[PDB]
Amino acid sequence: NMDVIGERIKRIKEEHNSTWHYDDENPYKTWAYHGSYEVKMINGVVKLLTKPWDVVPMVTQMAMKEKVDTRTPRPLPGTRKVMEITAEWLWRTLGRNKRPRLCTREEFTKKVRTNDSAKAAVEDEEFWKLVDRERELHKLGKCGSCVYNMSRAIWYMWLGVRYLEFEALGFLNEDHWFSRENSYSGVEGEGLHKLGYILRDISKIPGGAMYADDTAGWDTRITEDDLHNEEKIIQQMDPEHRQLANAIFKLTYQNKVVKVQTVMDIISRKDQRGSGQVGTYGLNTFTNMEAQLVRQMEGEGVLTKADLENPHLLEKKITQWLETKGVERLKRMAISGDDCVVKPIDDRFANALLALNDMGKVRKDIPQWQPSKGWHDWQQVPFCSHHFHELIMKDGRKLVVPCRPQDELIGRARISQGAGWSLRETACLGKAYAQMWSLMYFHRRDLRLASNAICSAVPVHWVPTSRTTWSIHAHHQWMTTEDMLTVWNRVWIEENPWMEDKTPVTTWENVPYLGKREDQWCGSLIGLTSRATWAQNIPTAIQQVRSLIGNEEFLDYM
Ligand SMILES: COc1ccc(CC(=O)O)cc1-c1cccs1
Ligand SMILES: [Zn+2]
Ligand SMILES: [Zn+2]
Repeated sequence: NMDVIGERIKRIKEEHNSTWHYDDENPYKTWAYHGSYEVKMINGVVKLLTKPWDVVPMVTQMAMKEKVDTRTPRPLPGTRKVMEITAEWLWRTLGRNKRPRLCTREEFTKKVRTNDSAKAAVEDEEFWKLVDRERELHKLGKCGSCVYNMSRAIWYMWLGVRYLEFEALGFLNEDHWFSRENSYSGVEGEGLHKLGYILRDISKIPGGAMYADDTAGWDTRITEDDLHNEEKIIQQMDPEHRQLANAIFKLTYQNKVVKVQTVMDIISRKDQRGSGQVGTYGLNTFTNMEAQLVRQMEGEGVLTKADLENPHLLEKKITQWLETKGVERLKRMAISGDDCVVKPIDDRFANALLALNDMGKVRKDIPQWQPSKGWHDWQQVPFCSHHFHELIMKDGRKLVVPCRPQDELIGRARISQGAGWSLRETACLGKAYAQMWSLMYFHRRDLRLASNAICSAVPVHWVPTSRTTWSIHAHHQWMTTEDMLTVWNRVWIEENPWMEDKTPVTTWENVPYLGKREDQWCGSLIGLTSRATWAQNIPTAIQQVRSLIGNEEFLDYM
């Protein structure tokens, strides 16, 4: 407990003797509580061009820690042994070609410069002076200011913890440890437009149905034994790397210290996965790959109830399975953090639930012991909030495209993140959404129409700025004034490894749509008269946005 978190606790209070106090009205039942202190937007351009959706309930809803405060029961001793054998094998596999290394002040600085007031911090030497100071503590096995959150220079300590963590564990991302070529199951770096193609290739593998069980609150199901297993990566590091990462793991993951927001409460605990942390996506991916391997082993009858209970379980048959089949079983999977698709060798997997529940990874909204439902059509599998469609172009070439319910797309575009922003900033975010729809959702009739209308309305030379999304699967090819059909050709033809025939597409009329039925099943208002009204009267509202923006130069895109 206190030897490891105390310095961090003693600090923040001593700073906040202004308003520091205990409370017996704190609602913390499984996190340790230490104390507290007092401390205390619609996009008009897109809205006007999406009138029929003013109505729509999901659109109205988007414009407008009960599950975190639990304990996860400790996995059985056989489970713990299997997790351990499998983690060591996975890490050795992931490191077969790459070596871990430290990341640098320069790498991190160049990252900040191309992604929120931190830029001001990374051009101050005194920021790096505090990093150096905290790093020296870390090397001694201590920690002075690395705390998690759920113009006061408070912000330097926080950004400094993130650099320190990036320095010690960023190589998992920076060097693509979970790319599909290195990890087999991973998809990091692929981007949304490739995930569908990956699922289709998984469908070609012989075996059972395709399963996509999502976990109830994955980050809260990360156990002390999972953290122990994630940490075995340090055995592959150079001694000076090993020191700093051991520091991150022991003192920032296996022992966190948090603030929640009128009062701010500061709180600690020894398991679960922290909110922000740079290592969160890679370590979730790693542990999901492990858990699904273990579930496949159970599926194949390699692991039984008695094995999970057994404190003296023999390694040899786990090792053998892993050594002779592990890589093949990884190739049946697409795993991105807590998102997984698994195509097991048969459907016994659907009822292989002993090890999955015992490791804590309890599926959401299903009784613990009901068999999983798998899909026999890869186009029905959900993954990373999407499903994916095979489309036949007029020239007979096939695209695989991402799709999700249309009101979610329109409802996100209709929201401006932040107040005070000027019409030009609001027009430019709309263009970013409009052009993202051009690149990824061009196959949705209404979104290609709305996209054209928004781009008809904002100056053709204005550059879209600020992100449409934080997803790790987004490459933001739409943040540009390059012609969108040229980007479209680059993304879907030129750089498309699943597109053999490189013949460019010269017109949007040869960019296909979903079939009409499927378009309507996935939310289209096509066929509704109010949609046909909107479509007829769209040049009017375009003109109205032009006349408020001013006498800039516009292009028509209808
Ligand atoms: C997996 O890709 C996503 C998942 C979720 C979301 C919604 C959101 O996070 O804002 C967007 C995306 C992407 C849109 C465009 C390229 S990725
Ligand atoms: Zn620290
Ligand atoms: Zn769809």
